[PDB]
Amino acid sequence: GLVPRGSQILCVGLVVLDVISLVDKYPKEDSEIRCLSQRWQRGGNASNSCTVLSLLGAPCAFMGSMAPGHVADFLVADFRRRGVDVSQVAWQSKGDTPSSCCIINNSNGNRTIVLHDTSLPDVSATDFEKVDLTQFKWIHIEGRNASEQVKMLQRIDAHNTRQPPEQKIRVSVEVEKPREELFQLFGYGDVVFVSKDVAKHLGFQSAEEALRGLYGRVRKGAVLVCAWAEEGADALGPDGKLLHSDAFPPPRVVDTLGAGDTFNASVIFSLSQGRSVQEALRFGCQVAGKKCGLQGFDGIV
Amino acid sequence: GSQILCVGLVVLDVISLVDKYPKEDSEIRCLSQRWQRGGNASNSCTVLSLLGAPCAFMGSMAPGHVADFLVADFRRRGVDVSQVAWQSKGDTPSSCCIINNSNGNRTIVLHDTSLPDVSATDFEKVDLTQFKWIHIEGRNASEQVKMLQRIDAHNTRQPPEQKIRVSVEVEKPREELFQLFGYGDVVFVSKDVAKHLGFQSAEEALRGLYGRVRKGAVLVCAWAEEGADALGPDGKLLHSDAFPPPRVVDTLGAGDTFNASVIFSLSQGRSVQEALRFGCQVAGKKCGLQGFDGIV
Ligand SMILES: CSc1ccc(C[C@H](C)C(=O)O)cc1Nc1nc(N2CC[C@H](N(C)C)C2)cc(C(F)F)c1C#N
Ligand SMILES: CSc1ccc(C[C@H](C)C(=O)O)cc1Nc1nc(N2CC[C@H](N(C)C)C2)cc(C(F)F)c1C#N
Repeated sequence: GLVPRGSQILCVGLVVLDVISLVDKYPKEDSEIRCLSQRWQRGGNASNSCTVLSLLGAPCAFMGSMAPGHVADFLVADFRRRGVDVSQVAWQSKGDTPSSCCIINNSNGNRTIVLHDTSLPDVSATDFEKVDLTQFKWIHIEGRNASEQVKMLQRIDAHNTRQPPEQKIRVSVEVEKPREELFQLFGYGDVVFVSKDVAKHLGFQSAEEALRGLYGRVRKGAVLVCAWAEEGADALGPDGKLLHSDAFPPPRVVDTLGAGDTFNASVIFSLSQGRSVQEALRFGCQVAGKKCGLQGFDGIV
Repeated sequence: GSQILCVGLVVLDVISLVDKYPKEDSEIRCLSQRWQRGGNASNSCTVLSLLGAPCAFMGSMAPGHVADFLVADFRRRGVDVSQVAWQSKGDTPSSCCIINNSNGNRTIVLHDTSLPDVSATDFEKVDLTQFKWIHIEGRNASEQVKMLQRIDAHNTRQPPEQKIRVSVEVEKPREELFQLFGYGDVVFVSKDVAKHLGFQSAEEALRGLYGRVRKGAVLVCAWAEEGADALGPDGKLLHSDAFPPPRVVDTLGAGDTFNASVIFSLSQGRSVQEALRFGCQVAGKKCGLQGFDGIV
């Protein structure tokens, strides 16, 4: 249907079906046990961020590879259940959409994951070149196939050079997995989200150390953001002033799966509304902190 | 009197085949993954249809994506689903099964969605004339005993040729299910129930539990690689060696393949010894294959 100009937030990245089962004790091999609870939860970083952007009230769209099948049918219906637009999905003619079986032991919180990843072709620069960029106000890219994603980012920059400052598309990039191929993406985007895992892999022990050590990698003008679980989150911009927000921990922590995605989506949402980087950091910690006290994304607003 | 009805459970099995069983708190990538229709009575319908027997499934299901996959899979195998007790609310049960490719072991994490089971009221609406054999998977014994009493009432006013043969499966070691031993012409008792009651072999289990079955009944007990045994009114213990595949890859549903194959062979007029051997033959072939494709 008709999407108004410069209204949607696009998240380019991964999607996975997690069939999560909570059990009294980890099952012994060749045995049948009944789980305490079970939920089929749609995952993936860009996918979870779309869920949160929709609940926060922002029109959003997901762009990622999916192959026709039972897993894709469940995931598409789950995207629609959360009000996410899926018209940009790169549908692959062969393969399986990723899915996993996660067993969580209630006795000690241990989590055993049996992942089924058929190495499905990622979204390419050719696929992204067919996307009409006018319907988007913000494009968030989850670091995955950096060499192709750099061409996607160069296409958005070309679009912005011939647009007034009001109609320019804001860009954010997430370097979450500690893969050396992804570190070229630091030099792209207006906002760069770096994970605690990437920071620790590169020898940084805190958000302050990570932002001071990695700011030289971002392009001129960019804001580098780093969330650090119970230690809150920090941001660093061109003025060189480190910004910080304390965490807003829930009374009881029940589920941190997707807390980083809730933080990213909430920082994007607040900045796309014209709020300052300090205000967006606080909002991101506030929404991600509330999410940690809830199972899934229901009730974050 | 042409169809074989299986009353029991249907679940969606999300099966992951792995090189070795994963250690707790680890992340492993499986060799392959598939959505397969499961449940004891449901798997028996799959095998009865592949063996060439008209069959029907009776079990609780709730509308949704899981039920749509399961109904399409039942129709794909030529299984009649007009007897399904459709519930207005809930989700059809589902499970995560990890199958070790090195030895065919299967670990099941079952999610029973507390969906209402098939009741004696639901079964009372079933026209029994179109069935020649009715197999009931032990689940809600108090209600299933009323279903079994209804079939007995039907048989009392039928000539011996038009009587419906009945089989019962006591698979889970639940004390409430042991009342079902005294019902049916064939009673299938699992190795788990036998070991729970202190029996160390199929011979011990059949001698120790035959007093629980009704007069005339045949008690059957499969014992994985040790074959299977049966005991009838004549008191003669019958045995069949297993037909193990050279490489065991998937034992999920081997017991269901055994039960369906023993029912199929007996419904064709074969002896209890012939049915025991056929059950071991088809279940043994299934252990060397992923799923039920290729068992015939
Ligand atoms: C600033 S919001 C944020 C942003 C990204 C992340 C995820 C990322 C992986 C990371 O930074 O670790 C997390 C959060 N936030 C929390 N994460 C938590 N954990 C994460 C795993 C830890 N284990 C299980 C010991 C616990 C606990 C809390 C707690 F205070 F309620 C909060 C909050 N509030
Ligand atoms: C007599 S046929 C039969 C009838 C009922 C069952 C019961 C079982 C619980 C099931 O339903 O899987 C199993 C079988 N048969 C086999 N089971 C095997 N298991 C290895 C360990 C597995 N554990 C207990 C789950 C089971 C291995 C083999 C091997 F020789 F190939 C065969 C055969 N033949």
